Amino acid sequence: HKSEVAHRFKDLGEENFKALVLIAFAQYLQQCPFEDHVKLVNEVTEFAKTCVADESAENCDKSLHTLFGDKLCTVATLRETYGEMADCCAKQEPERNECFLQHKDDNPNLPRLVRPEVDVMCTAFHDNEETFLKKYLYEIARRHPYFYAPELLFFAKRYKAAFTECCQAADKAACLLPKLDELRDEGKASSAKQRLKCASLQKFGERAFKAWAVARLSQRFPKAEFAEVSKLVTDLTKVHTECCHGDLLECADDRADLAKYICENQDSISSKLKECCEKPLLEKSHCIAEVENDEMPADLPSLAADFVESKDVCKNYAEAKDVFLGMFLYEYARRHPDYSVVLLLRLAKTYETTLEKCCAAADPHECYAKVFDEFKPLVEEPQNLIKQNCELFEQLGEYKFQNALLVRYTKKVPQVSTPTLVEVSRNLGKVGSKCCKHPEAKRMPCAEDYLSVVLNQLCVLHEKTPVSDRVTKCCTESLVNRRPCFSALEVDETYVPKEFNAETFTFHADICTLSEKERQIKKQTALVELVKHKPKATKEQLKAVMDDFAAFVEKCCKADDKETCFAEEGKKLVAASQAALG
Ligand SMILES: CCCCCCCCCCCCCCCCCC(=O)O
Ligand SMILES: CCCCCCCCCCCCCCCCCC(=O)O
Repeated sequence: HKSEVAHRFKDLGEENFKALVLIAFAQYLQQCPFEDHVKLVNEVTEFAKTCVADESAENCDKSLHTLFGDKLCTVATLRETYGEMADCCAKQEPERNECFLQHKDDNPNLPRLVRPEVDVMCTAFHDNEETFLKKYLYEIARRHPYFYAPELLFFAKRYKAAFTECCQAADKAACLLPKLDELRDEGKASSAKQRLKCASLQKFGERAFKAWAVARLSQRFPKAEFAEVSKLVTDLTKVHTECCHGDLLECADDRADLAKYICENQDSISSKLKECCEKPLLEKSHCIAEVENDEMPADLPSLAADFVESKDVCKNYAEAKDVFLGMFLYEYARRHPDYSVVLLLRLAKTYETTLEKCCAAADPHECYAKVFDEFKPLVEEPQNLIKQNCELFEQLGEYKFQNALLVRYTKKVPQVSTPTLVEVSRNLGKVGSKCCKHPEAKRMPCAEDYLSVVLNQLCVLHEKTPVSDRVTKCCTESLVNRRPCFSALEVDETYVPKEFNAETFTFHADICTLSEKERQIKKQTALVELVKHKPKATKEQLKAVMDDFAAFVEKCCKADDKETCFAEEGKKLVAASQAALG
């Protein structure tokens, strides 16, 4: 270990090394050419090979941070392409690195990546598969500077493993795309999740974050002892803090250590880690973070024993509140892998509130005795919402479900952009699709995972373009009662119907050719606009109107000559509805 580069190069391998060096140099230097970055990776790769041969060879001793920042500072243009950033090069050892991290422009101003055509992609991917994948890795990398390099490399393998399995099929497009979409979705969810966690950290402090991590890791490792859990919650919190900070090398080291640790005390944490701990250094932490819940001892007492019945609760509580409450989450969480973390945190905050009222009364034990009773309501609240919503999603398909939501929310916050109201109705509908397929045991957790990112995106958007104070209240409210805040939104009885506009409800024959996913966008955009014009409409007046419009295009799409029955039968419907809705 005389050489850091040689060790990582040897641990990682030439292939993964060249890839990670690329992703790393593309996250900083996100305005440089591909050919330019490729010249670096080759320089740095030949260098690391030198150190592998002779660990005492010039510079091989230097640390990765020094070697890395040293290479950056050699970029000829740097100053004219980046300016301010080039001033970092005047600083020393630790400041220099911190300087670069500061100028790491999150969300750059690069053109959307337009997905080529299945036939061109598949041809590019054969005529030179390496520079094809590397050229795209580079593309995605520069667009997501805070995306964890190793994980960004994990997707770039499923992408490669898709072009492999599809560009050889009869119907390549039928193969490729649906996976290229599952991936796009996945990578987008992953990125949103990471940004989400780094915000909760900053916005709500580590206390809140720790409370989250406890509940989460307790469900995951129900066999582990609270002391172990605490140990992990601590390491875990220090890892996130610095990965959030953006330092890849620092963050990478911290994650490797923690994985190495967890893998060591494997039998002390959980039985479902065998597989993950067999994998290489690169995919170990990632594997573990995704691991499945272990089975709970089954020989677990009652929470009421140590937390509601027994006396000295106030005694054990006052001694170290946070640790006592942390003991409650851990106890409750590992017994309920079927609950959502926020639901668990909601029970802990409630417990915390009672304890803070009873422990100060004449007869404490008599005050908090009925506590577990106050939990019932909080538990059934998300439970009922999930049942009623999945049952409905089963009657009407996804699309007709997405429509149901559309009407519901547009009526709550009519002030919202239609295109955005549609986007959210489609995303929420997917959540019902992905999640309702699960048994009642894994539903609430699923819902939380998905709704969380959606509700956040919703909020970051609203941040930029404020629309309703009510949405702001929920968005700025506590991260634990954020969703319930949205669930409590009410029909906007103050909204003033948007004046009619023929053009808005004017349909053409093109609606006949538009893809299913386009035919829907328009039927849906019209549905929103319709609810925005007559908000007091009923689920029956709307059902009727939607029905007329249904057969409307059927007897106009299948009709000899469209552009006519579309403008003829059209006025009829607009005029007919205008009245049947008055
Ligand atoms: C245009 C600027 C962005 C602002 C967007 C605001 C959109 C508001 C729509 C409200 C949809 C939130 C539903 C979340 C699920 C609530 C759960 C439930 O109904 O039980
Ligand atoms: C008072 C204003 C009257 C306006 C009359 C316009 C009538 C057209 C409304 C558009 C509604 C779109 C229906 C979308 C439902 C799609 C149903 C389906 O395809 O199964």
